[PDB]
Amino acid sequence: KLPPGWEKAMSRSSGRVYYFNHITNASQWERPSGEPARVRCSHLLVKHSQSRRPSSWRQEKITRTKEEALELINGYIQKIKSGEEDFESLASQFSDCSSAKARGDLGAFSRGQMQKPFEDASFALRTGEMSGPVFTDSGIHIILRTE
Ligand SMILES: Nc1cccc2ncccc12
Ligand SMILES: Nc1cccc2ncccc12
Repeated sequence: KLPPGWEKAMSRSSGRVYYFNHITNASQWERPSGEPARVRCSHLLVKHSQSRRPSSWRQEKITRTKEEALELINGYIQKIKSGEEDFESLASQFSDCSSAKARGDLGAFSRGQMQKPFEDASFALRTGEMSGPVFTDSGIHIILRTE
């Protein structure tokens, strides 16, 4: 019935059904539509004080809490979904990964190369789809599958 990792849920505020993916943390109103050797993704990383390396090109010492980083991620997702901002623009300005300089593009990769929650979300995304918040040892990611 539902593509890999999708479940039905019910909105607390409106009562209408929606769909949630427990691998990508994506959520949407419409019923989801429905593996390759390699996928290509971009990402926006927000680091926090418990990141493996709590430092980035934006900040020599990253001090924000994980909960604060999640709030920032959620705000970026809202602006991307409304069209107020583009993913690529937010990645270049605010991603704590050096890949910010390439609008978040990481290039193409296979299974076994990236951290596992990132890998699993990337491969479960369909081409053009965006994840919700994905947690790794690096921080919290928004992932966009481009190929
Ligand atoms: N909602 C949350 C997000 C991220 C970290 C947290 N830590 C403690 C309690 C709640 C949290
Ligand atoms: N750290 C990085 C990882 C993957 C791709 C990148 N592209 C440009 C700059 C930094 C990158």
